[PDB]
Amino acid sequence: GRTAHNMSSSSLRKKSDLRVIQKVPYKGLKDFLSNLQEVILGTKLAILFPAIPAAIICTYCGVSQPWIFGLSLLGLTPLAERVSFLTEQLAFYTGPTLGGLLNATCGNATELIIAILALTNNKVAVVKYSLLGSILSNLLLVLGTSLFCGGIANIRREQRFDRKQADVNFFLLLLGFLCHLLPLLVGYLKNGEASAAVLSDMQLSISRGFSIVMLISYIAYLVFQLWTHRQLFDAQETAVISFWSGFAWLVGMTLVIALLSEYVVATIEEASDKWNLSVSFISIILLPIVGNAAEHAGAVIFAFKNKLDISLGVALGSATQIGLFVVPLTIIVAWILGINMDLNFGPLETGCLAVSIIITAFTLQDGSSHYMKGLVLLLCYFIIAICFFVDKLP
Amino acid sequence: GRTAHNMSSSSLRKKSDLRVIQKVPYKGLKDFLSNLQEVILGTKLAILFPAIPAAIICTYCGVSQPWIFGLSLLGLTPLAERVSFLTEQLAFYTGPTLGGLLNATCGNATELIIAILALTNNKVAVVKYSLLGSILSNLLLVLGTSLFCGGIANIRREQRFDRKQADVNFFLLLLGFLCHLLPLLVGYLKNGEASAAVLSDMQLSISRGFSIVMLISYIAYLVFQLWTHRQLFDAQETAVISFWSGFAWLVGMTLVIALLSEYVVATIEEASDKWNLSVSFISIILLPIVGNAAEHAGAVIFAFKNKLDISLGVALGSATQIGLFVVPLTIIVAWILGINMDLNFGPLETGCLAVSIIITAFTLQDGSSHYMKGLVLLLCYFIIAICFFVDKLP
Amino acid sequence: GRTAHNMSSSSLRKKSDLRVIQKVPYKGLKDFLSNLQEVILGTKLAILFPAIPAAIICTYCGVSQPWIFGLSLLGLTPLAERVSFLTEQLAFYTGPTLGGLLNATCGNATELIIAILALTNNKVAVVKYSLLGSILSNLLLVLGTSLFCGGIANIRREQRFDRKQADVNFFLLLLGFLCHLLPLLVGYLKNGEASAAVLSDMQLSISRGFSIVMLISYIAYLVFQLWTHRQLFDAQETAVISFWSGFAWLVGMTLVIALLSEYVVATIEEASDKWNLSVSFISIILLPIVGNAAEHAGAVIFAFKNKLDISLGVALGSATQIGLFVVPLTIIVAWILGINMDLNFGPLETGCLAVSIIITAFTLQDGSSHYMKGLVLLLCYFIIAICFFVDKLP
Repeated sequence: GRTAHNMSSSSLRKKSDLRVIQKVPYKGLKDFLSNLQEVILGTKLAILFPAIPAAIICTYCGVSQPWIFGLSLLGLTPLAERVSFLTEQLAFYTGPTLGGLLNATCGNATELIIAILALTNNKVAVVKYSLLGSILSNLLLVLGTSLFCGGIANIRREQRFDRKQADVNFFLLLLGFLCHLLPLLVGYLKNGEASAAVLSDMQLSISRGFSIVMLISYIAYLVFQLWTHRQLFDAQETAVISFWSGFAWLVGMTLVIALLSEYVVATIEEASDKWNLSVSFISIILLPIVGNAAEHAGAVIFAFKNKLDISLGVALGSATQIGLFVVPLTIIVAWILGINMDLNFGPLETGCLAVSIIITAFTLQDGSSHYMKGLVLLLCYFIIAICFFVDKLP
Repeated sequence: GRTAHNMSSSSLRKKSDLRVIQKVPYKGLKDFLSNLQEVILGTKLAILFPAIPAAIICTYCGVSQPWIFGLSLLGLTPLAERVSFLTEQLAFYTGPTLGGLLNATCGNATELIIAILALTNNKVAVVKYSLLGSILSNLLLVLGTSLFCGGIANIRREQRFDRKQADVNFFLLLLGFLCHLLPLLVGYLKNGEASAAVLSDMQLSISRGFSIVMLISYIAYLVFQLWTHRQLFDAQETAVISFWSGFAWLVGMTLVIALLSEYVVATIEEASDKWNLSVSFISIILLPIVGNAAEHAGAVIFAFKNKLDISLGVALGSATQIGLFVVPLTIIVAWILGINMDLNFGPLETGCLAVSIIITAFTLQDGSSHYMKGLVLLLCYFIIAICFFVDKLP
Repeated sequence: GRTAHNMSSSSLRKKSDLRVIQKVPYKGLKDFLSNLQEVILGTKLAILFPAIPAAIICTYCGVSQPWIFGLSLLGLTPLAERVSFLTEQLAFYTGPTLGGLLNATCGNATELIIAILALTNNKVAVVKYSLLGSILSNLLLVLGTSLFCGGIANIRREQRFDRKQADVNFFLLLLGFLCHLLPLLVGYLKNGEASAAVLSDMQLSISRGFSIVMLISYIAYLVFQLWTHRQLFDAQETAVISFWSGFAWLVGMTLVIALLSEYVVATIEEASDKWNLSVSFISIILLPIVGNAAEHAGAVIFAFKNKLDISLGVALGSATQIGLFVVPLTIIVAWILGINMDLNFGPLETGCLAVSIIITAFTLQDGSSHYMKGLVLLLCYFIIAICFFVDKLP
């Protein structure tokens, strides 16, 4: 049996069989050209790989920073797909339990490296928008496109899913919303004869005590999902690359993601001036699209097959990891380094997170779906996108 | 098959058969006295028709403005019933699909003409209270009286409804609540070093971009309700007036509604002083009672018959039209004329709209009902009515 | 048939049969030593009864106030259990209907006497925290420990409850939340050119008009629960003490609770300084633990027996009585005496009450349970406890 993310990781794989240059005339370079054809050429997004050496040469030549920022997003779009592919090529050699533990802590690898490299460069605002923008993308854009495109193709058939597997995710997202609401309400307590230095050290001290509780709720979620109630999770039912070759490519792709994520962070303020876009719009709308490349194109294919237990397991499972594992890990790392970071996102950002959890919880509680459920979730994503397009706050 | 509003439009009809003055001694004036008896005398609210010529004569004689405002509400109470009756006397000559399109854009005719005539006379506050007061009336007063009066008469029987027909309405009302919450939160961003002229042009510019998205969500709702999923809407199953006579009375009643709606708008500030009532209380409590005259007395009769699919189709269907067709149409008309109008209702008004959608969504999600569900919705309407009675804000 | 609280009141009873000192050698003092062994020694919390005469002697000797406050909480912990035991020893002599009326108005006896004795001593803040802390304790701590400890012991069996008996409680808690939200939003209307004396008399005047509506919704709840829909409430199925002996002990225990509740109120400000704890933390966390002694240890035992209709009837039934009978009764008593008290708890307290009702309503709407539902409700209680531990607001 496979997990819900093993099924959806091989959705953009293209079978590449040259068998003319490599197979027949060669005798010695047979294994080296087989690993290279499988990993590099073996995808549907292989036209974006020349954007990786283009951004490195433009860095060491002196091209202006809006050109580097444009090419370093097209480079990370196939790299986030290969890392989310080579991990499931290790799950055949490790098993569905241990493979589900490497997938639960390294599923969102691009959203994790950006949120740390922007944290160490004192850009705490860019950390907060990109982590919020990855929760709203999975709840509204990835989930809305699945129920709308899979609801027009299957308009004459019957569409059902299991409620009990997806209700655990909305319980944890409401525990995470409480950890964002309460630092926001402390900052509106200025009537209590306390200065600005008193209210700011209270927001920082409760946000660091909340992050320990949020990590305990995610460790217990993994025991639920992998061992105690596995029976409703492996209801979905071979590796090509050898193990020690697949371990070497995974270290190689991670250093190139961590290299191109430095170009995104260092060239985001000047790319905002020359494009006349706010820094809040680029970080919350455009930048989470790079990470959700194979999850977004893997939950839609399993909606045309009317398997809506896989579309919900990818969309809701990746938003619980951002909200309760990647957000409270950033607070603990800032606790060690000594950087003032709390769970206060803002009044306009908390109100968008509140409605997005409530409208998703009412949509998915009868166990059936049609195309009108998936359109309301799309149009709520454009309302959020118009609001941060206009909000050019200097 | 009929719609849910065809069944509930003929609920206040009284059969008037004189057959002494008209039928026997006359020979020539037979058709003219038959249309006049059917339309004018053929209702249960025919004692309120002398209030229409009384308000016109008191206008041209010089009677003080609190007398004109009292009589111009009693005049519009049978006129809103005749327009909501003569349209369904055109649905027998047009069909259930085309007749459902004329009913979906002209169902709330009194709330539409008041909201435009008050807009062109620079009374933007009276527009915002009367459109909010028509959503809260349908969700709490019309829906609460149905489930309470139909839950005492049927206390020994079993009361059920179809959830899937009514869940589409609560998805759109949560999309509409997001378009009211976000202009409210921009006005609390005064910490971002922006003046009052900067925050006010941001509220106006996002409210005009939201209104295009709100109209697209209602056009797709009509395709859902009339053509794709008609099968759950015509589950409910002859015209008297000729077609070209019924078209002539519909133009005549609309001009008299548009005449008496001018008297309501022009005499609402002095009627507030002489009665010692706030302008917010008259517009949000008393004034939506005039429009919901046949919907309120048509959803209760079909609760004594234990047909709760018709009580929900009238109450929830008329609150989606106000919230997503009549509210965003007023923003587009003010965009053309050049009147500064946004979707900001206020902090006390948005908090009442938020709880009224949540408590109605939890009440109607098991598919059954009893009298205790309908009493909580009534007592939440009196809590809102006490709050705006005391709030006399100069 | 018994109620849901008759079953859970005798959960801490210990059978005490000496039969050596009393029974054999004595002939005259047989009935007096039988009532004394049944009431005093007949419990599992009988080691805390020496804390009652210790707090009285330390009062009349001159011991410092942090010592009296510590002993007067250990005294009230078995006294709240005996009063919640001797009332059900009167229900066998009165019946399940009249006995359910004495239990519905005297179930929370310790939270009622503290909220009045602190009201008459001008400590209105201590009244508002202890009444909020008894709603949050029953929804999160009592209900979360039941579903977690009864979900590990019954992990191989099937856990179900009846939704329709518990959905009435969440309808009334949302009617009560609206009565707390609207006085909070009037205090943020400072832009309307009104002074501080105008906004404060508007909060007081609507809070006294809301309390009449909240009491009418609870009287109708008792008619629902006891007479009209009793059939779903007595689905659960002998007294030892004579009636006129049990009436005499009930008057005696009430005067000692009302005596030790004076020591808690008079020694709470100096016990806050010498312990370096805020007055908000003691009143909202530590002090409601004293009242929920037999309800908390009576809903867990019936979760090991897989009878989750009794665990929900005790937890949710005691939070509706606090929120809609004990909170609006305190406003009416302050209306008579002339003490300025409204339903404004505060911005940080209203946001905790809002999320606690929503996360409890989504958890209990499929009719089944497991251990992961009960852990999220526990960890939401610690997030609230960390927030008021740090909030030391002078």
